[PDB]
Amino acid sequence: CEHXRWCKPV
Ligand SMILES: [Re]
Repeated sequence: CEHXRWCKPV
């Protein structure tokens, strides 16, 4: 993302 992460099932 931008210093992190979200893009994943749950
Ligand atoms: Re993400």
